[PDB]
Amino acid sequence: GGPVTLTWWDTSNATNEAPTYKALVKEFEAAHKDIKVKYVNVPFDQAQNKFDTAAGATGAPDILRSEVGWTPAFAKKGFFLPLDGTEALKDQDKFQPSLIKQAQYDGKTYGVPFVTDTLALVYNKQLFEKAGLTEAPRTWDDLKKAAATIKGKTGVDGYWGSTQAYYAQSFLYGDGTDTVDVPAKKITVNSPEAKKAYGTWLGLFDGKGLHKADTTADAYAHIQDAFVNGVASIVQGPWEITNFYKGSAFKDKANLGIATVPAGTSGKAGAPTGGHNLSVYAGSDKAHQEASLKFIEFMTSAKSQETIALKNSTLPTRDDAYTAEVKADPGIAGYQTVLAAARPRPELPEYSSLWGPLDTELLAIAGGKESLDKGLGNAETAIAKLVPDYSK
Ligand SMILES: OC[C@H]1O[C@H](O[C@H]2[C@H](O)[C@@H](O)[C@@H](O)O[C@@H]2CO)[C@H](O)[C@@H](O)[C@@H]1O
Repeated sequence: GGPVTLTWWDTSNATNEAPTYKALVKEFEAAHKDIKVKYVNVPFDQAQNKFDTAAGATGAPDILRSEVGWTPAFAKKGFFLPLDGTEALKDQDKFQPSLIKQAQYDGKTYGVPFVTDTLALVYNKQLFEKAGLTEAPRTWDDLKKAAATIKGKTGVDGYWGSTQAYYAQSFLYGDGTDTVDVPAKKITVNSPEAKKAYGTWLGLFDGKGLHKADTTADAYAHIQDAFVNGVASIVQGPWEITNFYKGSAFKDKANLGIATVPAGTSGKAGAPTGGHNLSVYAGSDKAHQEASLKFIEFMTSAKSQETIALKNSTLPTRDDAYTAEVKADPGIAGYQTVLAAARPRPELPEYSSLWGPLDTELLAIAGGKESLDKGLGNAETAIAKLVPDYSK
């Protein structure tokens, strides 16, 4: 009869975010001797499928850094334990209520808001200043023109957009639409507004200053390597702030300009809301569940979140965690303003599963393998399988 051996499957950045969390794991083990936590970093791309496999069978973890979109999905699948009336939610009033709504499923909370974020048009102030530009482009049409001016002046590419569906979601919000209509229940991916929205996204690869699409699976890493070293601007979240400062372009932290994503035909801009929630596995024995409820209370404390914000530059979920040290950081202050345009996700557990087919079909459209209506038509049929309550 020794201590309780827990296992936390972390999905954060292994270089920037993991060291900060590995330090908090030791702080909990130092204060609580009867509990031991086994740190395991699982790549984000594989974390959803790996947990879905393990949760039903054996080798499942006790705690999981679940994404805000996977929490209602795994809560629907019965893998997560409900945290209503537990020591993990002792400070339920301190968190943002909108983030507690994302963790909820069928009127019951299955996760504790750990971190939060949204995409934002990050840019290089030196290259924009050298190109005779003061402010960031307000619309997608201004971004196309701004890139050609930056290319003509400096000779560096003005913009390199991501081929992924999560990043392409900002265009649907820009043109006044979404992937699906939940109240009416209908697939709006092959609709008038989506065809135009994706048409604008597809148009941002071709042009002077605009970098062409990359069909590789690791395209994401090329977009960081380019922007960190010095491409003029990209659409990215706050989790790469620490990664940006490591590069040669952003030695000066003030050089990193953070503006809201440009708007479309709707007038106002829009970006997808994200983040992660800590959630306990229901199949674990009652001993490990009680020990895990204590870990989440500590990990989502005012002290821990305030520390995490200073190290990782990620936005805390608690309102009390925003001190002057946190507000003084350029990154956090810059992303708190763009958070105004972050569109919350609707009450649909399969909403995140809809990006799966889109990531495949959009990479075909961007790569020049299929036409625009070809891929969107296939995505509309592939989406209908995962959610047949629409129809098209
Ligand atoms: O790709 C969409 C995805 O982006 C963000 O996920 C990050 C996350 O901050 C960390 O786990 C990081 O280490 O890697 C992920 C890479 O995507 C958002 O946090 C997430 O909501 C969104 O689905």
